[PDB]
Amino acid sequence: DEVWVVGMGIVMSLIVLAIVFGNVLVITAIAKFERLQTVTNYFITSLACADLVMGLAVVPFGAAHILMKMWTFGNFWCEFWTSIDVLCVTASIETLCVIAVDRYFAITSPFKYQSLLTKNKARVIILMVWIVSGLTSFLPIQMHWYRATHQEAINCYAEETCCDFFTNQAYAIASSIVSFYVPLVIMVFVYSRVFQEAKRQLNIFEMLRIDEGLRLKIYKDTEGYYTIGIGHLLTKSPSLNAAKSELDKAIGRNTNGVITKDEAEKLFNQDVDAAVRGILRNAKLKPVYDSLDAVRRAALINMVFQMGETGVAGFTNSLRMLQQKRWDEAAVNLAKSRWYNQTPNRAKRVITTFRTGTWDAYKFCLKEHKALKTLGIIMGTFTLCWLPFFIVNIVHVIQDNLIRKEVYILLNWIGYVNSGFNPLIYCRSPDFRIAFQELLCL
Ligand SMILES: CC(C)CCC[C@@H](C)[C@H]1CC[C@H]2[C@@H]3CC=C4C[C@@H](O)CC[C@]4(C)[C@H]3CC[C@]12C
Ligand SMILES: CC(C)CCC[C@@H](C)[C@H]1CC[C@H]2[C@@H]3CC=C4C[C@@H](O)CC[C@]4(C)[C@H]3CC[C@]12C
Ligand SMILES: CC(C)CCC[C@@H](C)[C@H]1CC[C@H]2[C@@H]3CC=C4C[C@@H](O)CC[C@]4(C)[C@H]3CC[C@]12C
Ligand SMILES: OC[C@H]1O[C@H](O[C@H]2[C@H](O)[C@@H](O)[C@H](O)O[C@@H]2CO)[C@H](O)[C@@H](O)[C@@H]1O
Ligand SMILES: CC(C)NC[C@H](O)COc1cccc2[nH]c3ccccc3c12
Ligand SMILES: *C(=O)CCCCCCCCCCCCCCC
Repeated sequence: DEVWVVGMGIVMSLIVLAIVFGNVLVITAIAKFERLQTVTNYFITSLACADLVMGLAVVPFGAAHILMKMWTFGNFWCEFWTSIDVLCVTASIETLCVIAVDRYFAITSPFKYQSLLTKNKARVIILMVWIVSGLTSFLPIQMHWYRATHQEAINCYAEETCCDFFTNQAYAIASSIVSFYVPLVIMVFVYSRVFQEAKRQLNIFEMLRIDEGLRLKIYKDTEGYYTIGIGHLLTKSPSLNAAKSELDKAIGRNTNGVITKDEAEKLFNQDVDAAVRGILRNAKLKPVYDSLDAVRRAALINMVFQMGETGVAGFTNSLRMLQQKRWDEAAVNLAKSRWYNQTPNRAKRVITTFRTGTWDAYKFCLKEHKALKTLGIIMGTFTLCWLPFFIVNIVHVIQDNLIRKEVYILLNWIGYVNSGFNPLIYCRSPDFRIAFQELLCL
């Protein structure tokens, strides 16, 4: 009973520690490593700063309030502490909203995956975000627009040991809509179209990129022959210069064995043309290919890339079942191949593609798409932590006191605790994980 408040104190103290530690680690990693200095990571800094202020200025005094069962920091700090609280929550959802919009234009840009913003313009945005949040949060609280007019609230306002957030319904509705719901709805809508667009960008180039790997330097394939890009054979000759000679010939310049990713895509597309042509000539492969849809045509091409035409024509039973759109039966047979035994992961995705006729097997495989997922998790996690609390806001406007006071406080703390989640989610990123490892004397 009094023992538990020490124990509750310990837990809340660990929460405060976790928020401050992780977010300082995030802020440090971005500031210290030049690799992590992207426009996206500038917003992550704004997001991490808001969470940090929560862990320092907001959460500790909220904890003391609950443990001590009263406000011991006076009326001025109460209004100020309340203003900071609201600001940080407003700033976070606005920043998240900016990231989603930024990511949208980056992915729909001809110059792909980089922002339409210079590093300075991005900073201006961040500053503007904090200012708008400040205007939205600090102004109404210090102007006393939020206050309710009934007596009980007036007692609490006047009382120096009472810090309760009593509000008039006009504020409760308008504030929670402008601060939270509006940037929420935008963020959810916009980023959902970010996902669609990323899913759109999956094609045979990405498929072979994932299944085979893209090499910018001249390398030797398993057979010892010189190759480059996505399994593009340059020459069977043992001389390197000839492979370079062949490469320069195909590319159209002096490469010295190194090409760009886009040049590799030219070569790959160049190869695909030959791969399709050979398939249409092959008597055993043409009927299957004619019958197949575009997606499954890519899966077959993927196999011809790996095995050659002769190898693929070996699956006589699987080919006939594919031709008859008996996908599952074709999958059972393809699983029993030498091909599945040697490279099971690649075979699994190709076979799965044959089953569904979709790209749902080459999904969040690209490093860039995994990054989009991490940002998705950040947004989702925030939504789920704060939405219940913010629903109750509106619920009590309709009909007040519908929900117990301890429940409302608890939901707020689920919202508070969110500030500690983001640094942990960033460990999904390989770059952040490596940045963290260096920073922790590991
Ligand atoms: C309102 C009081 C209590 C807290 C002040 C809010 C602070 C944390 C806000 C105010 C202006 C913000 C910044 C505005 C400009 C940028 C530049 C960018 O490269 C990193 C983030 C950064 C630096 C912002 C995050 C942190 C920031 C400094
Ligand atoms: C206002 C009280 C309650 C909290 C203290 C605010 C501190 C933690 C905030 C306010 C201004 C912030 C900074 C503003 C400028 C940037 C530059 C950026 O490249 C790294 C983070 C950094 C250095 C911020 C980190 C922390 C920071 C110093
Ligand atoms: C009031 C309470 C929350 C203050 C607690 C401050 C703690 C969280 C601060 C104070 C000193 C900080 C550390 C100082 C030493 C380093 C090494 C650096 O390369 C990365 C950050 C790191 C690991 C800091 C992490 C957190 C840290 C331990
Ligand atoms: O057989 C047609 C394609 O073969 C090469 O690419 C293969 C390579 O032979 C093989 O060692 C490896 O396992 O797979 C790659 C592709 O996944 C050619 O040089 C391509 O241009 C041909 O289309
Ligand atoms: C202990 C209390 C003070 N903490 C409130 C939440 O942490 C933050 O709640 C909000 C954040 C941003 C805008 C907001 N408008 C509101 C209207 C009513 C209640 C909370 C909020 C609110
Ligand atoms: C490598 O980066 C890991 C070793 C870093 C050790 C730094 C020691 C920090 C001591 C923290 C004590 C501060 C407590 C502050 C409480 C208010």
